Amino acid sequence: WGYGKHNGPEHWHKDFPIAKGERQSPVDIDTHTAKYDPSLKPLSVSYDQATSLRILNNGHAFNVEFDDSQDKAVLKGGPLDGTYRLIQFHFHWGSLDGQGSEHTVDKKKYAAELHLVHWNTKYGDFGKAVQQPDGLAVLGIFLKVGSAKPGLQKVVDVLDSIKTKGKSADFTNFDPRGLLPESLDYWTYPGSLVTPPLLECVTWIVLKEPISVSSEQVLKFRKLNFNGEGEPEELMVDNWRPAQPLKNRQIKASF
Ligand SMILES: [Zn+2]
Repeated sequence: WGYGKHNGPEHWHKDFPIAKGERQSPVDIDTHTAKYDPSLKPLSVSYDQATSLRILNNGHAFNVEFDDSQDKAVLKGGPLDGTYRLIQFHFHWGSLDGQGSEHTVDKKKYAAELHLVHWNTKYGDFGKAVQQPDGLAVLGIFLKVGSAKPGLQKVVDVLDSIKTKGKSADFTNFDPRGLLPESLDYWTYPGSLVTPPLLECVTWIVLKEPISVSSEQVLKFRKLNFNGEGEPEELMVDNWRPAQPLKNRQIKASF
């Protein structure tokens, strides 16, 4: 599987039948249709104690991994029940500024989208969590081209080091708080992972307010390779999936 012409998203259903399931992601967020839910509690993001370990290129993106052996970086409140632990964060981007995000707002596409992946600690390990309907909680944040995001530069500068698939580099003392927008207003719905196994275990939390990055920042993203070292170079661009049918599901708003 990949994002090419012959292994792209339109082909995933052959290996992952769940691809045409009932609670597939990403989706278009219709802001006129979204339901203002007053019973929705404020998000609780506790990342002061976050411990970043490394960064790796897994051939479909780059993942910043965290120490999830303890309740160090957690997400709670909002639509969630219990505590979710941050395990990694990554992005989906485009070849142009006009595309890249997974989720769309009123059909509008952003330059990229940041996914903060958390797993429900009642299940003991990520592996068990991915087997539950309430297994994961993913924080999605839109990225728009404008002014530079200072907080994101440490990640941009390390990309040289993990240009190809399978490369990883030590990445300690990275503070994820630098990537958050000012407001934590959000939309939420029941969905799935946006890449294979495309397991329908995620509670989606998409922030309303996008963060801005400079053209130079997002450009460095586009210099990445899908391919392994000493293979024909394939730039890592457009690692996003077409929006899926909401199919009855309802998108709730905290605002
Ligand atoms: Zn993602």
